[PDB]
Formats: sequence, structure tokens, C-alpha cells
Amino acid sequence: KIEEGKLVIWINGDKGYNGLAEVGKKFEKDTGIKVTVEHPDKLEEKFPQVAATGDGPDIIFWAHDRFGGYAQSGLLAEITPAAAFQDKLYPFTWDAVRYNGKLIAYPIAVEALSLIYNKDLLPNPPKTWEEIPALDKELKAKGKSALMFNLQEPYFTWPLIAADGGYAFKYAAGKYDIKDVGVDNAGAKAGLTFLVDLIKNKHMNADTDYSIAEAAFNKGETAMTINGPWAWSNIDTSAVNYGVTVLPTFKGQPSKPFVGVLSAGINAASPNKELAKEFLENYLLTDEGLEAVNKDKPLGAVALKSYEEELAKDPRIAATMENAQKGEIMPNIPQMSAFWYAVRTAVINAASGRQTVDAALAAAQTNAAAMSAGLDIHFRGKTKSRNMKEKLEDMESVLKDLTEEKRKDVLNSLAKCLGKEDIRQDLEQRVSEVLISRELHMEDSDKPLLSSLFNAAGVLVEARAKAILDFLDALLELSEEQQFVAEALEKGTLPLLKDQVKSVMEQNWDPEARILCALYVVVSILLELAEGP
Ligand SMILES: OC[C@H]1O[C@H](O[C@H]2[C@H](O)[C@@H](O)[C@@H](O)O[C@@H]2CO)[C@H](O)[C@@H](O)[C@@H]1O
Ligand code: NA
Repeated sequence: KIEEGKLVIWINGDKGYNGLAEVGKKFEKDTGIKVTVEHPDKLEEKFPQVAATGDGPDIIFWAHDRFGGYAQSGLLAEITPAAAFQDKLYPFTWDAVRYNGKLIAYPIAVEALSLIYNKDLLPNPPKTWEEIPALDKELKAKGKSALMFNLQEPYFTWPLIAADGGYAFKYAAGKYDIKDVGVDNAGAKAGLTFLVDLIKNKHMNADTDYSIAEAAFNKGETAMTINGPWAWSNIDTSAVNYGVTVLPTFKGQPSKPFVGVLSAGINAASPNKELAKEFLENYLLTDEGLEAVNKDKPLGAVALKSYEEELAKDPRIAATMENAQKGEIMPNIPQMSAFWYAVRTAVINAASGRQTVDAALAAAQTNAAAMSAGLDIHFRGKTKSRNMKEKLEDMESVLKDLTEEKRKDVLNSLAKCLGKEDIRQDLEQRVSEVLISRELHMEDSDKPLLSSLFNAAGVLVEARAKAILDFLDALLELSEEQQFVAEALEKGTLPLLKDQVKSVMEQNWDPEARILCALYVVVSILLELAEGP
């Protein structure tokens, strides 16, 4: 239960939350309404977890790319600003927050990654990625690194991966093709390979994360970093004489950052919706409110035209917008979280050597395709008494009691059902007949699974049959995600898929919910069979 007569606001810890709390203060002074601003960790995951139960903040700040998924899960109030208010913001910002024709958040600012360089160490920064190793080699001799940036978050490495041809979902003539994913093409492989080569040749470290990179640049130990506008404040506090510029090219093509619009959404369960709209339209999105935030940590190019004409004088904003033009605004579609989780794991696995480049990107492509199809609730037709957690837990313990041979025999039959409604329906008829009759018939003798339902005394174990019927009911819920589950089984990458399916489930373990639950069941069962308990 969110508390009436109060505003609670979540925003990321790298953003200007103290600035925002200043606006919160002004609001209370004018209206007597208390505003509390918080910066929880993992906010983008935590929000949909608490909001799914009707709890959480009244207001949520994140880049626009998450909001479509929140909207599809019913977690956000529809935003309806008057036309007089809308015309004050850049129209491309409203686009970023428009989902299936409705506005699902207020746009705040545009953020793009830039190349940030130390002027004293590197008066003329490199224009190509290809120069960097030689440059690092020379700087290392003098006790400095050429480039350090967060390799843990794919937001940071995606610009190199996209440069020669990687993409998330194909975008043609104003429409995204969620069935055409660009994660394992030649261009993405070339970029990720360049990155992994930098690591292997000791120009960067696989474990470099946000705070390490920040500290190194700000303490003058590295000539370059890659970061957003929010980072400029800490650099201002430090000794460093820095510039902000276009990212280096790769194979003669520009680095293509995914560009975010920081946005503010209103919790669908909030009992203070009118107060939130009032705080956002009349306090935050004003010259004065944006200035308070921007002076704590810079926002980038703000959505409010009146204040952005001031900020556009800064050449750091020009560089931000130069990179923004070379990159692409992210989609706000639910499938974005799928893309992100897949790419995140791939880059980390490739960087650390846990997977090769080709293998990391082939698995990511498979997972993103599977999860994208699951999140696409549209155009589906299904024709021609226990907790879902409870059922999976039951099913898994039954299969755990099997011998290993019997597990593989179950798996042989189930893998044949994937993508084949005829085979699935037939196995369902047979398992069900065996369950009633307690006997195997002649047409059962070539189905390994069906003998697997019997113990070494030749007697049927009813719970094995029921577990299988439960799996085949779940598999029916799935449409085209089935073929990607097969690929993952064939390539040995089900554990990545299971992990990614869990991360995508907004809630802790709704049409979106039914399908992903089913997908999690199917993947979990296949993994237990393929790799053991
Ligand atoms: O790394 C994947 C991640 O990218 C973006 O997250 C950014 C965010 O947009 C910035 O505002 C800032 O907080 O840095 C984050 C990277 O750590 C996407 O917005 C997010 O959905 C995605 O998971
Ligand atoms: Na562009």
C-alpha cells in the first residue's frame, strides 16, 4: 500500500537525486505535500517487482527503454498532459515515451555516451578504435592506461558492437521487426572480437566496472573513458582537464550508441496520481526544476526546449548530440529487456573467456529471439488447482527421482515435441492413456518417454505421468519461442536461457506472465533433464 498524501520517487543513484530532492522541497513548501527521493540499487528490476504487487514509488525514473515492458505489465498510469504542456517539450522526446499510441511517461532528458578524454595526457584523442592498442602501449610505459570504461553493462560496449552492423531489432520505415534480431551477425562479431582482443592483449581488463573506470579517469590514471553526462560533475570536482567528443570509429564506421531518454512514469497503483502529475509538469519540468537537478548531476540535452536552449551552448552537449545522431534512440518495446539481458551475458562471457565470441553471440541471439517471441502477446490463438511454483517444484522432484538413463529417454521424446503440435498432442494422448490403463501398448514401444514412466518392477509411477502432462500443457502455451528453446537445447545453452527468462519476468518467482511462466517451466524441465539435478 502506497501512502496517500505523500510522494515517493525512485531514481538511479548515478543521477542528480539531491537536485531532485531540492525540487521535492520546493513542492512541499508550496503545497505541504512531503516528497521523498530514493535511489535503490537495481531500480529497473526492483520497480516492476514491487509494483506488480501494488506497492512501490508513486514516481519512477529510468531511461525510456524499460517503460513499454512496465506498460505491458499494467504497472504504469496513462500520462495525459494538456497540449499546452506538450508543446513545451521536443516532439522526438514524446515519441520515446509513446507506446501503442499512448503516452506512458514524461520525457526529461536525452543521454548518449561520449568519449571523455584527459587533455593533459591526450591532447588529440584518437578517431579510431584501431589506434587504441598502440596508444595504450605507449601510455603504459609512462604509467597510464589509454581507455577504461564499464565492461559490465552492455550499454557501454554496444556502441562498438553496433558500429559494423550489429543491431537489436531491425528498424525499417518506422517499424521494428522483433523477429529480426541483429546480435549474431558479422558486424556484431567483428566488434565484440575487437573488444575481446583488447582484453587479451592487456589493453583493458574484463572486470572493469563502472566505479573502477570512474575512479581511474577521475584520478588521472587513464587517458579516456566512455560515459554519460551524469558523470561530468565528478570529473568537475577532480583535478582533470577533460574534453568530451565523438566516439572512435570502427572499420571506418561510427560507434552507434543506444540513446536513452530519461523518463518519469507514474505507478499505476499510486493513490497520488494528480499530485505526481502536478510535481512533474509544474515543478520538475520547468527551467528552475531542471536546473536544480542539472546542477547536481548533468542531465544531458533536456526535453524542455526553454531550458535546453541555454544548455546547448555547452560543447559537451554538442558532443553528446553528435554521438546521439550517430547512434539510435532505443525502442521502448517490452522486448528491449530481452535484448539487454542476452547481450549482457554474452559480452561478459566473451570478455572473460567463458565463451568464445561466436558462441556468446549465437546464444544471445537465440535467447533474445526466444524472449522476444514470449513477450509478444499479440496475434495468438489457442485452437483448431495448485500454485505454478508449486507445480514446477513437484515436477522437478519427480524427475529428480529418475535414473540418468530414464532422464535422457524422457528428454528424447520431449525434444521431438518442440515446434511440433502433432507430436505434442499425440504424446499427450499416449501419456494420458498409459495413466488410465496403467499399461504400455504396442504403439508406445518406440517412445522412450512412455517406458520411462515405469519403475524397474514394470509398474507405472503415476506422478511421472502427471509431471509430463504438466510439461506438455505448458508447452502448449508457447508459440514460436519453442523453436528457440530447441536451439538452446541443441547448443547446450539452456542455463543462460533459464537465467535470462528469470531476469525478464517482471515479478519475483497478466498474459505476459502466463507465457513467460510456461516458458520458464519448459526451459527448467528441459535443463534438469539435459544437465541433471
Ligand atoms: O546496460 C544495459 C542497460 O542500458 C541502459 O541503462 C543505462 C541507463 O539508460 C543510463 O541512464 C545509466 O543509468 O546507465 C545505465 C547503464 O548501466 C538501459 O536504460 C537499461 O534498460 C539497460 O539494462
Ligand atoms: Na541515427
